[PDB]
Amino acid sequence: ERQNATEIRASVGKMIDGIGRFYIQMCTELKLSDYEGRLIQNSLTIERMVLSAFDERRNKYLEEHPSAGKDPKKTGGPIYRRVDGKWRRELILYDKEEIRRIWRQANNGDDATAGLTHMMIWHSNLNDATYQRTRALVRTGMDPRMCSLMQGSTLPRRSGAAGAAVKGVGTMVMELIRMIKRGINDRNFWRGENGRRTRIAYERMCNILKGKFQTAAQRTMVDQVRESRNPGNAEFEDLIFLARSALILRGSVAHKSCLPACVYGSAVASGYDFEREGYSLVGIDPFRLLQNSQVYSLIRPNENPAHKSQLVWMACHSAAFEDLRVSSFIRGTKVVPRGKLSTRGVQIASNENMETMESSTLELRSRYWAIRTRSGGNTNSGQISIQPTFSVQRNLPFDRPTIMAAFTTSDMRTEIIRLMESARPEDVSFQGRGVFELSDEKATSPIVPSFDMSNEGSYFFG
Amino acid sequence: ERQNATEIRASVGKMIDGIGRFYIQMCTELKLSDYEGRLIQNSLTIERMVLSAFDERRNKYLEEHPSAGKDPKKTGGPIYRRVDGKWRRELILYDKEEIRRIWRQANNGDDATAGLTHMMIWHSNLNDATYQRTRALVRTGMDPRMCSLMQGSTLPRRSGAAGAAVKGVGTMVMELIRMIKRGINDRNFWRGENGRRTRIAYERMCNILKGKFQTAAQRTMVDQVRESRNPGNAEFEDLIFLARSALILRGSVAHKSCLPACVYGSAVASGYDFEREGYSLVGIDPFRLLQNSQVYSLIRPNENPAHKSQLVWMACHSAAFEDLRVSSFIRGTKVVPRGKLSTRGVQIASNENMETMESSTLELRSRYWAIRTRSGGNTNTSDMRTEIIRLMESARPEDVSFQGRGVFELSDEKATSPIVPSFDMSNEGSYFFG
Amino acid sequence: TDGERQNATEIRASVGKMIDGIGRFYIQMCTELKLSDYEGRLIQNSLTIERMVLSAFDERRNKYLEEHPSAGKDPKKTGGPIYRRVDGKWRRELILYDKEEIRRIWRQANNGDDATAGLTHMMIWHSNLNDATYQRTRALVRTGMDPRMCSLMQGSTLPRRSGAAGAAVKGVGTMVMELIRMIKRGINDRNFWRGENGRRTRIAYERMCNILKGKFQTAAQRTMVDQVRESRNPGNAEFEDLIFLARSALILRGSVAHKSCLPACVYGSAVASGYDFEREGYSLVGIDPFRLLQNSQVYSLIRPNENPAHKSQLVWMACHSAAFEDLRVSSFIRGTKVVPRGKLSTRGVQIASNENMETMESSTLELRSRYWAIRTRSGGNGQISIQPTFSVQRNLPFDRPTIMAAFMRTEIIRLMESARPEDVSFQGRGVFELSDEKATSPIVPSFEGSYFFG
Amino acid sequence: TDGERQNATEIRASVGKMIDGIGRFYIQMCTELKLSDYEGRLIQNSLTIERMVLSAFDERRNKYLEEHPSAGKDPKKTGGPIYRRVDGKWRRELILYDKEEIRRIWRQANNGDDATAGLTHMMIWHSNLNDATYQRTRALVRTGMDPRMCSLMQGSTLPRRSGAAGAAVKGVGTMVMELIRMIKRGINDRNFWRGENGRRTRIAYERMCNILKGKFQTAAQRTMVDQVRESRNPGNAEFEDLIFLARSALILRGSVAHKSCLPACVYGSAVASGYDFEREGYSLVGIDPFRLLQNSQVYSLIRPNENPAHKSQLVWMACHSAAFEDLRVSSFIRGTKVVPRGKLSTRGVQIASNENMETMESSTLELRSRYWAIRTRSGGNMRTEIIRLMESARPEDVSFQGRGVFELSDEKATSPIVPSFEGSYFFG
RNA sequence: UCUCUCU
RNA sequence: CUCUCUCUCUC
RNA sequence: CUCUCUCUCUC
RNA sequence: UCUCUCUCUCUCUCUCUC
RNA sequence: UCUCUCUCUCUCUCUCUC
RNA sequence: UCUCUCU
Ligand SMILES: *[C][C]([O])[C]O[C][C][C][N]C(=O)C1=[C]C(C2=C3[C]=[C]C(=O)[C]C3=OC3=C2[C]=[C]C(=O)[C]3)=C(C([O])=O)[C]=[C]1
Ligand SMILES: *[C][C]([O])[C]O[C][C][C][N]C(=O)C1=[C]C(C2=C3[C]=[C]C(=O)[C]C3=OC3=C2[C]=[C]C(=O)[C]3)=C(C([O])=O)[C]=[C]1
Ligand SMILES: *[C][C]([O])[C]O[C][C][C][N]C(=O)C1=[C]C(C2=C3[C]=[C]C(=O)[C]C3=OC3=C2[C]=[C]C(=O)[C]3)=C(C([O])=O)[C]=[C]1
Ligand SMILES: *[C][C]([O])[C]O[C][C][C][N]C(=O)C1=[C]C(C2=C3[C]=[C]C(=O)[C]C3=OC3=C2[C]=[C]C(=O)[C]3)=C(C([O])=O)[C]=[C]1
Repeated sequence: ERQNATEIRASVGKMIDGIGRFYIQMCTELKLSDYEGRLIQNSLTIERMVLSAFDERRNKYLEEHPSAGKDPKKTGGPIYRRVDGKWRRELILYDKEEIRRIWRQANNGDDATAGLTHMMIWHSNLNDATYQRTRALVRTGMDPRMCSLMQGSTLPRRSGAAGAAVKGVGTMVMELIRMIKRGINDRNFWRGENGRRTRIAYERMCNILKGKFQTAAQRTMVDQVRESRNPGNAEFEDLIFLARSALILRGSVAHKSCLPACVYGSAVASGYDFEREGYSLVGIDPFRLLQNSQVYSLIRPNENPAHKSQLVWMACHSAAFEDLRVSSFIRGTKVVPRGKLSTRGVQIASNENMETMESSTLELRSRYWAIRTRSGGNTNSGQISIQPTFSVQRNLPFDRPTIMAAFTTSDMRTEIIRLMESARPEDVSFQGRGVFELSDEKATSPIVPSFDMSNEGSYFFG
Repeated sequence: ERQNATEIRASVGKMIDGIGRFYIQMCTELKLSDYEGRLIQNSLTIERMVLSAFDERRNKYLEEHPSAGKDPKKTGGPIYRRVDGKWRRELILYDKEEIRRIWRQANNGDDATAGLTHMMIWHSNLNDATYQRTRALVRTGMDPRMCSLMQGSTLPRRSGAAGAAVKGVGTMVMELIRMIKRGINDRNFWRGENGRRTRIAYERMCNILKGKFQTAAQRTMVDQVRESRNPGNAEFEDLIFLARSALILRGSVAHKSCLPACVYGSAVASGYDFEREGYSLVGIDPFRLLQNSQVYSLIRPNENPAHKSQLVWMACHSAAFEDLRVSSFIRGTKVVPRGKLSTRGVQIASNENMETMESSTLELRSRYWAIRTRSGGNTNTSDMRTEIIRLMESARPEDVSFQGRGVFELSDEKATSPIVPSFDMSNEGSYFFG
Repeated sequence: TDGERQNATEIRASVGKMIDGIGRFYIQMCTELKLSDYEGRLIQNSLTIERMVLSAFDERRNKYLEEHPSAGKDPKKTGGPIYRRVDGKWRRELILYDKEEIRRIWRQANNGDDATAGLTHMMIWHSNLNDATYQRTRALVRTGMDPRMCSLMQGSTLPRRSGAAGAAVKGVGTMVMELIRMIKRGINDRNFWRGENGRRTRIAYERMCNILKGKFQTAAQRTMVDQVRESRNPGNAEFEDLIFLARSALILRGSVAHKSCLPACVYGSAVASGYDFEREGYSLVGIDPFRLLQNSQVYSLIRPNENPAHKSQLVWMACHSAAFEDLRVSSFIRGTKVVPRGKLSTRGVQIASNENMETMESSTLELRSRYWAIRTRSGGNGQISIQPTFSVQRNLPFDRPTIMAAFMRTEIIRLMESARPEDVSFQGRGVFELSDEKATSPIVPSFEGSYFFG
Repeated sequence: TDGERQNATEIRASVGKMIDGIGRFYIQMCTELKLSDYEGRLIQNSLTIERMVLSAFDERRNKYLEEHPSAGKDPKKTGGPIYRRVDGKWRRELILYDKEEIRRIWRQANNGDDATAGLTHMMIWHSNLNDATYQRTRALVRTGMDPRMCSLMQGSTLPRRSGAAGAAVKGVGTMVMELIRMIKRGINDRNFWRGENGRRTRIAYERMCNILKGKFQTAAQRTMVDQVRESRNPGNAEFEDLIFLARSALILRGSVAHKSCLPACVYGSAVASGYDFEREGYSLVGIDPFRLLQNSQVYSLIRPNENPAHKSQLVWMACHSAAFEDLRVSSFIRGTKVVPRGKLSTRGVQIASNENMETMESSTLELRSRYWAIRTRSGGNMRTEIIRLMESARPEDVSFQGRGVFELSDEKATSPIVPSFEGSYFFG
């Protein structure tokens, strides 16, 4: 049981080491200095170069249908250099085959797609913490208020099962609803070989959505949605109902700390063997890495570097939809809602005035650290029954409804509504779990927060 | 009929006396004082030394494949000494042959494996009362909520039939499911001489599981599981069904009070001849031994000694999965569920700060005493799943089992006048792990 | 139909997969025993290889051998006579193989599964060869049965390990002999039918009575078997009653399945030739065995002063399980006259240890038939109601006496007296040509002896 | 076949276990009677030991001896003449033994099992010896049968305790004589065939008639024996047809099983040599008895003026039950001419009390045969039809066509040696 | 000269 | 019937 | 309901 | 000669470049 | 992508009283 | 790891 855990840690560390040494090689090939190599924007550009080089289907499409005034075999992006204290942007072009060769040499001749998926999740978390997706929500017919379920909405299809665990209930519902809308518009959807392929995709997406849900009624309803040969308006409405139900009876969304490649590259250049030490995306390793890492960023004139650092921290730990109170408790500084952040996105546009732009250090440090969870809370585990030890008269208790429900009407909407009506926004989940100090590597002594003072806000996008 | 009972008591007392005099000899050889000899952690270390010395197969494997920076012929453990009121831990190493010689001399030149199995059951009960096994449950595909059937999950294979009676339905189902999973992955399982041996093991484990069950339908279903030449997914699912059915139509799991060796050693040094008086693991003897025994333990800073004492009491009487109401009635103090116990495990890790650690006396005393039972209560065509489901559907969590049986006062040695509890006041919790 | 095509296709693939395993296993064993093409195609060598497999998977006998080992023979090794041709002369050397080694080789050939269907297929092939070669009248008399009912002795040498598949191919006479031996042991041993074992024997007795009952066709015969089954302590009354049942089967023949189980050498040669039985499928009652034998060349050991054609006819008879079939029909299908057993100038196929393996020569077996027919699981030899479709005032007729009619020994005797040895059975069904793979145009024959064992 | 190989191997082990018990028990009794190697190999000693065991397990006679004790003999002790050679000369002393002690020794030698097969095997050996030595025309004349059918008296001395196995080896004449005694008892006693005991007698009469019917071969003989069985009150008429059936057996011979039951001394010697009959197996109709006798040395007590060769021939014939066989075939198998009974200069093997055990010397028995053959349970090939059948029968029809005699070195019986053939009647 | 409803 | 039966008796 | 039951593999 | 109350780590691979 | 009125002209079976 | 057409 311990051996499997140590191999898992070694494999994750291998992925991290590959990403870091690729970043070091890219910094060497780009002639970036230490400061320029630690800039988050340069790392964003380099990661996007990697992702676009290995986007096989898009590359093939670009070869078949060339873009306007662009070579389909070259990637690029903005690389920022400091000359005499002034920042300037450059568009430098790299062959896709060269990028692929460098990445494979970084991973010891292997095209490790796990690191690519890691960078993809990092970008998705950053986009989730920065930009809202209300327009896409409204277009598909879902309420703009279920933004908390839209984690991982920018993750592309090539992420696969690794990225599927990260995307929330809202994004899966949105994709299924898009499929149903396409089927409603054109009946030739779900017909032909493409029809068989899209039916398989629909079944697989419904199955992973079902795995996301926790209560039996939600699983039964998504099962009923999956069983329809030609899903129409009814299944789209049922999906919307399930998405709204996910606000109270939450789902199992996997949260991982995917740091920018600059941190990994600095760690690998420092001499940290992730293969020997081991890495975990849900434990203390990202926190320990972020505490002793220095990252720089570009601050547009009249912006608050503290707000940008908070945004990057939230993106790194995928805490965009987290309660502001617990996020502030872990960070030690107030996590300000999105409305009151005097900052724009991390990425710099091509039309910006690259003469008033400044540079600031990012405060990616937290007082406490906590375990990142897949669970969405308790829906209402333990000991169901008693095993008698003493020969005493006594009633022998057991949880009869829970035992029987595994051994047994067809309208589960009423049951779901009843379950959500029973719930109150005051129940305590994750009982007995707390936040650990940075020195508590083994997570032995937890600290439970007491939020029973004057009330701060709780929703980042509120 | 009485003569056989008195010989059984004499044999059990012989085992207890051997364990106690071994503990006395070990305390003499370790230069432990009385307080240090009564510490539960030192007794845990000594018992683990005994078990590792006599773990023949592991010792042979260690000789063939040496461990990293360890002598395969030496056992050890943390021994705690008090100097100027400050506790300090020491790692002292003892030859395995020396430990075996001392143990055999304790049992009069005999390698009494019964005492080793007794210590094994004590450790298993402590682990059951302290640590939950939900990860192993989920890995094997069983619900994490059938923890009440996982009694004796940490018992090693060398316990045999004595330890097999103690392990519950959940652990046996889990082991059978592991075997089925191994067979599913590799077809060379159940083939060859190893295949014949593992088929024999599977049949024996199925037979003792069948003996565990009470109703005829459960026995028929486990019989059908046993009869399959190549058990696959269907038998694993049927085993899961039987495990879930065991929550309502419970099984026959044997409960024994296996005390730490410190209590036995103190009793033997006091002058209690277990051979002449006789010992029973299901009667008043463990209660009477625990009432007049003093045990010390190490309390980490910011812990409740009452909660640790309750944990040790539950471990001693194997009441981990017991109803909290009856356990509190027998103890006289509220048995708090695991979630609200402000205490960690008994054992101290090697990385702990051995300068803020304190010592506390363990309150292993109960107001009443009760007989420990093997029974799981009263239970009242070729597809017996439907029949089992019907039987469980008939049952309600209000039926009274063990009718006419009560808890006896400590002075009632012969168990003559029972006391029946009336739990008909405001409801406390009932599940320890809830 | 139109739904049983799928089921027919499923069965063909499953049998083809079994045939593939036998061929794949034979090829592996041939390369491991170091046998050339000629020796690989020898029927005697294939017999030894097949018997080695059957003994390696005999769990019960192997256990008994371990507990009570024989003298000089360890119960973990099997083997048999392997015949090799060196310098033109033939020599026999006894090969010893570990049963675990043979079991692993067989399992590896069938993709790691036990595949007892392949073993039962080989056991049926041995039973067919035994039936066509040797006549067991001594067992018939020893059990008290009349030695004249040799036509019902189909599969009398099949071991009990062949259940279902073996039981379907075995005949009424063999089934009755099994019942009689159970009865005799009960009469001799009073403990029989009593105790824990008596319960096991009773269930075994019930099961084989039911399968025997399903073998019969007339209602009178089935009712007679049903009575015998009910007897809690069977004795002489059931002994005589079953004897009457066997005698009745000569006229009111039961349903005995007939399958063409070929030697493993034929399958091995076919599989080595790239032939894929699993893909195109197979059938033991269709044209597949006939087409395989046409293209297959098999050699055998011929003892001095033995007609090679007569041995080839014996192997041909065993291949198609036509030992008890009419000589005229067998002669028509083969194209060359089939001779009775008394006029066959040959001994058994299997060569004995005490035989001088120096005057022995090998010959090719002529296992080719001019025609091909479908093997039958049947023996020899209207509307009574109405279902209205229109709403009219008519009266719905039914044959009342016949419907209520279906709600011993004199009746059976009356049935056989009416029967005569001239009734035409299988009316309109004939024999096809090898080029006619779809059974489109039957060729009805027009027909001096007709008894092989006469 | 190919399925009866397992059955044959199973039967061989069961017979070998019986012989092992016989050999093991003899070894113990020799060690417990304190018999030397020479005395243990004496055929007279082996018979005495065998007779002690058979009487020790005779429940009915033992019960009658208890209820009605004999004069000077307690019914709980058995024994016989044991011949011991010390100082060159032979002497006989009666040994007395508890029947229960003998029973325990026999049972312990058979792993605690009764092993009634071994006792019957010894009983068949004694019958074979009696048949070759003594001719019982007195019983034939007393029962009303013509004394000329002495060829059908095979196993006439076998006790009724040997059921199944005993009945298989006994002949038509013995079966007829048993029935004739039943008829004579019924005719004399009117209460016979009536009452509770009459029912028991009727079932015995039916069962022994059934085995006689199975002993016959021609359909005519079976039907007539079927008629005799159906008689509820058999009398003189059933007397006659049984006599006629016996006379027909001289021409239309029945199927009588022939087994080679050797003396216990041979088995004891073989077991002491380490031979494991259970492992190697045994058979009473195959080569095993012949191969055992070739390597076995046994001695006998010779009365003065007696030819050792004739006594050895008598033992050889009794061993293989060739008392009523053709002398030419017996001579061909043995290799030395077999002499008829009238020309044998020897008396019975057993020595009587009234015989002076002082002029008696011992000789080695030549129980070795040049050839070996397989013992047969078969013969060769209303009432007017029966007489018609035996009229067509001639004493020249060849039987067992193509079946011959093999060599001791040919253990698989691969190459038969067909004989080509002046008397042929032992009792003639 | 003993004790017990209900593996 | 070239081997394929025998666990005993009107006990 | 106590007791001997002894362990497929170090796990 | 080890540690732990209370499944969340890991391979899952992509209907279409979107 | 077959054929047939009217008793099996094709529909196995995943081995044994282990 | 045996042998046999046909009491
Ligand atoms: C079990 C499972 O596998 C099941 O699944 C189901 C689903 C899938 N499918 C799909 O996708 C498809 C199909 C199809 C078809 C159809 C449809 C409908 C109806 O009704 C009919 C049909 O038919 C058919 C098909 C296919 C093929 C064939 O052959 C036939 C489609 C079309 O058609 O196009 C598509 C898709
Ligand atoms: C009564 C009782 O005893 C029964 O039991 C049963 C079970 C046991 N077994 C086991 O475990 C085993 C077996 C085996 C075998 C087999 C299998 C399967 C089949 O099919 C066949 C067979 O065969 C055999 C065997 C063994 C031995 C011999 O000889 C043969 C195994 C293997 O094989 O490996 C294992 C186990
Ligand atoms: C065998 C059967 O029957 C069962 O048994 C048991 C029960 C009944 N009982 C009897 O029988 C007996 C008993 C006894 C006893 C007694 C007697 C008398 C008196 O008084 C007392 C007593 O005690 C006792 C007993 C037993 C046991 C115990 O524990 C006690 C006897 C004697 O003793 O002897 C006999 C018989
Ligand atoms: C299989 C089942 O039973 C589970 O398993 C796990 C848990 C329990 N345990 C066991 O069994 C074992 C352990 C071990 C170990 C040890 C021992 C001793 C000492 O001292 C130390 C140690 O350490 C460790 C281990 C394991 C793992 C880790 O990680 C650490 C063993 C050895 O070592 O051999 C065996 C068994």
